[PDB]
Amino acid sequence: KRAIYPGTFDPITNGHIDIVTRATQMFDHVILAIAASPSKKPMFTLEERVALAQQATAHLGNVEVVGFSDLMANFARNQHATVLIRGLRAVADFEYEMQLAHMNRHLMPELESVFLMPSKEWSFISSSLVKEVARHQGDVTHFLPENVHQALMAKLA
Amino acid sequence: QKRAIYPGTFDPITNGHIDIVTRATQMFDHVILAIAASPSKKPMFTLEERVALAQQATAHLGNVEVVGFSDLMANFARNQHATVLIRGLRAVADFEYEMQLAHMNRHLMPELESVFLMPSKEWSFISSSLVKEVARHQGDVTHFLPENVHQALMAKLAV
Amino acid sequence: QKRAIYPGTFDPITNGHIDIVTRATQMFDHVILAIAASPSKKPMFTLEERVALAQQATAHLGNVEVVGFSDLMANFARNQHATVLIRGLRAVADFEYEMQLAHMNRHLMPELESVFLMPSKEWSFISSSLVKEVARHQGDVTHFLPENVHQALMAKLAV
Amino acid sequence: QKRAIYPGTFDPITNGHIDIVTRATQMFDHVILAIAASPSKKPMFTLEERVALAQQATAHLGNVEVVGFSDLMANFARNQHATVLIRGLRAVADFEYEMQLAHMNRHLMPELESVFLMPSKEWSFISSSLVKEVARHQGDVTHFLPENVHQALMAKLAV
Amino acid sequence: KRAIYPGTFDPITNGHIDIVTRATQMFDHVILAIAASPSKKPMFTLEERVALAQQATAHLGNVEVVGFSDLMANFARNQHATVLIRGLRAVADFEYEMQLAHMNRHLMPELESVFLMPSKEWSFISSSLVKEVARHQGDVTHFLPENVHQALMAKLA
Amino acid sequence: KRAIYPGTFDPITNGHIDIVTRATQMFDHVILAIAASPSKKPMFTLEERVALAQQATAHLGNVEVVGFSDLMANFARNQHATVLIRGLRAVADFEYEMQLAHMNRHLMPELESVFLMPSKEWSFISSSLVKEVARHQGDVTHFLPENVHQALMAKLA
Ligand SMILES: C=Cc1cncn1[C@@H]1c2ccccc2C(=O)OC1(C)C
Ligand SMILES: C=Cc1cncn1[C@@H]1c2ccccc2C(=O)OC1(C)C
Ligand SMILES: C=Cc1cncn1[C@@H]1c2ccccc2C(=O)OC1(C)C
Ligand SMILES: [K+]
Ligand SMILES: [K+]
Ligand SMILES: [K+]
Repeated sequence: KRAIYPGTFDPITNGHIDIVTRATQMFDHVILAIAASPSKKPMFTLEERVALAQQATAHLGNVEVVGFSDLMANFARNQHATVLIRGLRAVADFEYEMQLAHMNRHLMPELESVFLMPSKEWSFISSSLVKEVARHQGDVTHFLPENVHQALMAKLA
Repeated sequence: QKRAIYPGTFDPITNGHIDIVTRATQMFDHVILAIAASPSKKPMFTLEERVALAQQATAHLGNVEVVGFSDLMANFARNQHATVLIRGLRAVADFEYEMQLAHMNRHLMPELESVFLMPSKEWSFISSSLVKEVARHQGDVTHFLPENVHQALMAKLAV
Repeated sequence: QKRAIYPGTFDPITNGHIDIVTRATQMFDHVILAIAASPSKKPMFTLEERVALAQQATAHLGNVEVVGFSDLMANFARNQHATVLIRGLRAVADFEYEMQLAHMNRHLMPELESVFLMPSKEWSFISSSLVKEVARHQGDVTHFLPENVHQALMAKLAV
Repeated sequence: QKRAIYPGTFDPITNGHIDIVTRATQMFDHVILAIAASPSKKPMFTLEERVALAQQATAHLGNVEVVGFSDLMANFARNQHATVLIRGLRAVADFEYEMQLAHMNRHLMPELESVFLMPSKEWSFISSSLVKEVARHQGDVTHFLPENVHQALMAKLAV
Repeated sequence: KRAIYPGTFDPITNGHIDIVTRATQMFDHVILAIAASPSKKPMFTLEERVALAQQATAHLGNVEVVGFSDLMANFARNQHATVLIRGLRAVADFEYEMQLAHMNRHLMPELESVFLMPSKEWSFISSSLVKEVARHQGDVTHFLPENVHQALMAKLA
Repeated sequence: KRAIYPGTFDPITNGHIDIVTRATQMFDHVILAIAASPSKKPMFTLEERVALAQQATAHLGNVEVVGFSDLMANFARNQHATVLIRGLRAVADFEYEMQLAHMNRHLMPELESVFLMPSKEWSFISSSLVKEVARHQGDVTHFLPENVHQALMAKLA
């Protein structure tokens, strides 16, 4: 049983770590798939984001971090995944996640989207929010893996 | 080896509910469709009727076990050695209640993980409540129900 | 030639409801304000009282016909040769229920099209429920009701 | 000099409610925790029980006065010379009802300003309703309640 | 009775066709009005979008496709329309549609906004979503008129 | 008792005037704090926005208009404020305001976020909406202070 947790992870946060850890307690192999998402003008390069996530997830034995620029449905097929994992935060993410999952269902009917709910600790953060706080030299230590907080400060210097 | 519970009132089970258990059977080894007595909700069908309707409507699914329960849902999942809790996600108003509910279940049973599945567009606007409402007012609900459930619902409304 | 039905409980009719039918009379040739008995809701006013209050409060509108009905709303719209179904949109929680409702009505009567009108900012936060709640607790609701309806509501609460 | 009222059913008071009054005591000179009888809601605890539980659970707060009231909330705030109306904001479904409610209170008492405080993440998914539901079904609710309230809730459910 | 269905239509989708078809069963003349919307950086030019929509709607006798860069209220007056049609998809579109309709009511009180609900088939697609799927060479045949799908592939080649 | 009403105010609207006026009836001193927000590409410069807001609020004795580019929590501390005021319009603003307030609570626990509700009159406008209407030469007289409407037309000429 193979599941994919896709996202921009720009950068990966403790909310993302929360979700991927719950996915490893539930599925045999989880692929943390980092979308290139160049339309989003990500702060970190795909190679940067893959490196940050690999280091931030190394203590989790059954997580494989991979970058990709493909269509999600094609990449899920090529990875032999039948489960797509997405974290559910708020009502505005939810409605977009539904359009997404229905689109992914259209493109790959046997690829099933499942939504996990993060801990309350991370229920109000996002990559975007942490980055804006860090641009104003605010403390984001609590929201990020050490390697990621270390790298985020270096990139904003 | 992964044991998943899909709990609910199933008053009666609908094609949306069938959609959800069928997707859950494709992900987990054993799925327990747990029918809560929910005496608080004053159900149209008895718990045995709901179990019977749910059993025959899921009978073609090899790894579904239809079971009733009157315990607190977390207390039942613990006793069933279930680690996955299945919930179907319809609209945003379901979402907000599901979130409170899942945080409560996590407090009560941290090792029980709540999982949200998404129904087909076909069933994304029906509920047991609405279907019953339409049938109480002589509206056609055949499209939303298993055949065995449509006959029990028709038979129940004649009297 | 276009026949539109605006159904609801109207328990009692409010200035928000008047806002909606008045905008509907500017778009369609004949508007049927259909008062559902909604015995399920245990209404404060009787169906004849609601019809009477609604008739006089809409009497200045030439193409409004106030009618009661106890059928399923789609069954009534079919028999009235109505092809437009008017619903007033208040807030997002109305929206989610209106969407399920309209998909149900489309299943039951495809040729009946559901249309959503938007009330004035003035009435975008009132409902029959809230107005009644405030008046049961001796609050001023004069601003939200037609004069004839405010007197029936005052008279109904004295006893 | 600023007098603030925090009204509600408090059936029973929870740690979310304590969170809100405690933040309100840090902003306003005197906070009135107003316990509405809400006979409409068929409360689990009597009004005197709710006042007593709320008094001891807030007793460490110097500028909190726990008071019961059966008037319309605006009528009570007027008589208490309160100009700030405290409401706790949980999720989006609370928001939509709070907005209608606050516009109503502004109509009834323009000089009473509604203020929305945000609870801790800890209590952002609990309510009196859900806690009671879990405890009626033999679930652990110790984490969500003041100690004095957990004993009254345990004692109330034994019989 | 004259109604306007305005939008960016970048490009027009089967959801848009759904809504405009329902409007023609309800009103005598419907003007599918394509807003230039240069703030949105549309993928297709206004002339491209007007051509695509004209061809995609030709089988509907009482639809007139027009482009415009005016203020909506002025354009509705100049077209002798008293009805503004908008399709309602999700909760996040809804709140914006309300600010819009109230603004349009302020500018032209007799111009009434009416909201139609698309079929479940199109309740989870958008121009944006289809375009992103097509950028990754995903099948969007089901969501578009043939001429529009044909043109969307050519523009992404 | 010192409260801060922060925002982009690009430009300040009658909804903003509504909220700040309610804050002055409730707190002793209100600081209308204008965030530089260069990520938003504001139409008016920070100096322009501060000038517009000062003039638009001059009749309110206990409002001090200030611009800032700092972290909100640091600026609130430096102004000796313990109250952060935000206006609540719709469900989509609400969820973002929660992530914000929880972030600000993390950074400054004693800085309490409080939400005021504007009048129905301004419950459907935004700086963004007014600006788009003014770009199409639409009447925005009703939504803005005179000095701000006067300046908005000049900037769009
Ligand atoms: C980012 C996560 C994701 C999950 N599902 C799809 N996505 C993306 C997406 C968005 C919208 C349309 C298509 C796609 C797509 O096919 O791939 C993407 C990975 C780029
Ligand atoms: C795109 C559809 C639409 C429907 N109603 C208005 N719009 C647009 C708009 C958005 C926001 C403010 C003003 C306007 C406006 O006046 O015209 C636009 C056509 C550009
Ligand atoms: C604009 C109002 C505001 C209120 N609270 C914070 N903000 C902004 C913000 C957004 C997101 C992350 C950090 C911040 C921040 O620290 O300062 C900003 C002023 C730039
Ligand atoms: K998340
Ligand atoms: K649409
Ligand atoms: K505002």
